[PDB]
Amino acid sequence: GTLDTTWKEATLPQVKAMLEKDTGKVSGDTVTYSGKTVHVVAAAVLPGFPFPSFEVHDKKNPTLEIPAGATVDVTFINTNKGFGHSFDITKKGPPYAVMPVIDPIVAGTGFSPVPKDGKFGYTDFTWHPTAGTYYYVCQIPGHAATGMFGKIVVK
Ligand SMILES: [Cu+2]
Repeated sequence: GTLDTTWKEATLPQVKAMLEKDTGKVSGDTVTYSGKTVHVVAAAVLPGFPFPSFEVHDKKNPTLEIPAGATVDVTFINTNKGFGHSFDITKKGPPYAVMPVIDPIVAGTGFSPVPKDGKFGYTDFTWHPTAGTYYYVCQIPGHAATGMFGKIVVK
């Protein structure tokens, strides 16, 4: 309501499914979406992946290139058994603040759920971007500054 609260939970095989069903090509080090369905399948510190960075299927937030004319659909799989990680899209840019300064959020998620065994907290939220550059951050203290952010180049 405040932010996008489209919270759900699947299970492990759906994570595998979603990871396949992603339009994010590997621009060498960076990730680059393509097609009008910019289906951003992302995850946050799943038990095995170390802190503090956000996972983006093939990589861990190098940076995201986006085709401006497309519809963005952020599919989180935040299943960090501790922190209700958020995905909050705005500007700010690096360095991100240690204190979670909630600068005017465009699209964002007000802290997605914290599952138990087997189940996988996901959140499908939609966004229509504008050309140039934005950044997304997890507005939990330290998290953004320490690593879980992503530069969104919309061109
Ligand atoms: Cu976080």
